[PDB]
Amino acid sequence: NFHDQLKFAWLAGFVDADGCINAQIVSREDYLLKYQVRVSLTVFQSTTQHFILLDIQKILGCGTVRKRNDGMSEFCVVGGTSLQTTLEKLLPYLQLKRAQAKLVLQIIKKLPNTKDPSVLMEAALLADKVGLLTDGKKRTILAENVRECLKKLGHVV
Amino acid sequence: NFHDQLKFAWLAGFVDADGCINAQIVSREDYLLKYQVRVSLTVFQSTTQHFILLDIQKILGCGTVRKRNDGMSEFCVVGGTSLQTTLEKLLPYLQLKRAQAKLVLQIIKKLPNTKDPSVLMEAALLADKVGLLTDGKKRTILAENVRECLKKLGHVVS
DNA sequence: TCAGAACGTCGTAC
DNA sequence: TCAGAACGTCGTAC
DNA sequence: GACGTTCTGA
DNA sequence: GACGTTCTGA
Ligand SMILES: [Mn+2]
Ligand SMILES: [Mn+2]
Ligand SMILES: [Mn+2]
Repeated sequence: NFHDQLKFAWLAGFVDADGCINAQIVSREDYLLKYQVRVSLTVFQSTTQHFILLDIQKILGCGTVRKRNDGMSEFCVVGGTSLQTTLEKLLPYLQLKRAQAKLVLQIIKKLPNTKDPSVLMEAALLADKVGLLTDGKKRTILAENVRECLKKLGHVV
Repeated sequence: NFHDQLKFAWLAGFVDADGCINAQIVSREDYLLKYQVRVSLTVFQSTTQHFILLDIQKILGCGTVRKRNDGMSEFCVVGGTSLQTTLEKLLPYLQLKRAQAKLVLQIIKKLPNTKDPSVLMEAALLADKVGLLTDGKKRTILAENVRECLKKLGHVVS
């Protein structure tokens, strides 16, 4: 479709401006390795224009829409399966966050093998590099925290 | 052609998200009617990605790029001639600010006749309606201020 | 007299 | 054990 | 925008 | 994001 491509180009613009493509290290207490590398695309817009997020969901065919308790609404695609598809669709039109996407795509390749501490460690190191591209200030959970935990768990990386 | 349409669709997204399509009432002390109705599209981005605003300028073929003194940069197209061409390219793809664009396009029609006080008043009333679509809290120059000034100046309007 | 170029900063929607 | 769905809020880039 | 956290269930 | 103001020149 030249029509679907018109949609994605518009969405890339929106994402480039009011979106977030991210990899984070999230604490998971019942993981044997204690950490997940979570990947996501998020789109933010005031709840006053909530509908646009649903329109984005319709365009992509996946993802969730929620309302935050502060007047904001969010669209999120989280997880390797749905996200890889989403990013491949936007990849040709992204101008500001293409690096974030290329990196996340590198992480998604490793995700099915994150039970191996070495692979997890690589995913985590890649997450850190995505953090360096975002506006974020509160990034506390880092690759070093994974490496110190893994070592404490008796693993070798 | 289609490549251009992809560029415009993307720009519309970027405008829908981090842009501003607006109409304002600006005081002009040396105007006969004391006021102008200024129409504009603006794109905002941190100076860290200053390059993208230059990219937009290249895409549209007009408009200015400046750096503000707070780490922000802006791309701006101000004025009827450049703006109308600009809005018409984005208009099919705008999804959040199409109303602002359509209203500004109504205002652009009137601008070559804003020497007439009643036409200025129409554009000023229309600008007021664009201000209702924006997120601004700071707008203090409204249609009512033009109406009172024009009356003071000896003109007849309503 | 016009009016864009360029500017400086508040409030909140990212 | 996994990990998305849904959530709550800080700092600033709109 | 971009984090960290809690809920839910495969 | 979206204002109101100052510089510049047609
Ligand atoms: Mn932005
Ligand atoms: Mn926005
Ligand atoms: Mn924004």
